[PDB]
Amino acid sequence: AGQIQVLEGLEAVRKRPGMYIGSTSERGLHHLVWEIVDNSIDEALAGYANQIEVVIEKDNWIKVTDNGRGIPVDIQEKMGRPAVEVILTSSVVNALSQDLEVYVHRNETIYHQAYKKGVPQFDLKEVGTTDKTGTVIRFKADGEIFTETTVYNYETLQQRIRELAFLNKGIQITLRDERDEENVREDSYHYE
Ligand SMILES: CCCC(=O)Nc1sccc1C(N)=O
Ligand SMILES: [Cl-]
Ligand SMILES: [Mg+2]
Repeated sequence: AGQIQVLEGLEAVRKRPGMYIGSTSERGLHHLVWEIVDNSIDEALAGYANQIEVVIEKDNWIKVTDNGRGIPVDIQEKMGRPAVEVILTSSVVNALSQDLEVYVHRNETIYHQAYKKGVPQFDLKEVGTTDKTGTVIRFKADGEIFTETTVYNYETLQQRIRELAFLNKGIQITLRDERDEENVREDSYHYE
């Protein structure tokens, strides 16, 4: 029933990414991180998260982790599908990613799903157990969309992360660049 409105949202985002993110250039690539990080910052504003970690991984995957509630997994009556899957299939970031993965820690369970260009590659599954709550999102910007550059710039991430931790007092926000195994760089911000 409601599966059809989700697929027009993806085509739209992907024909006119600019309308959603400003550009398909370097600046838009970095907007993808800001979208995901803002969700984690809302977990902390809600009172649940206090730590957010942003990692630039090998082959320019971005990994964002928070220790908030974990995205819900309960079945939605209208879609018939887990809440996380609904949430992530209307995500601009996901649409503009050749690959995206989620891990949710919730209900003493670790759940996993992956997507390409916004489309679920398999059903939500329980892959492990946990005594923490939170959410991990890893995504790789789509080279068929980001046809100029899919390489992140550390100082641009660093700059904004620091401003965000300064604005949002009490949240520990860490940035790490792991792309060169031989020289890993980390900056961790925590105000008050
Ligand atoms: C109780 C609702 C929690 C939720 O939707 N959280 C979301 S939606 C997308 C990201 C995240 C996150 N990082 O917690
Ligand atoms: Cl749940
Ligand atoms: Mg948003």
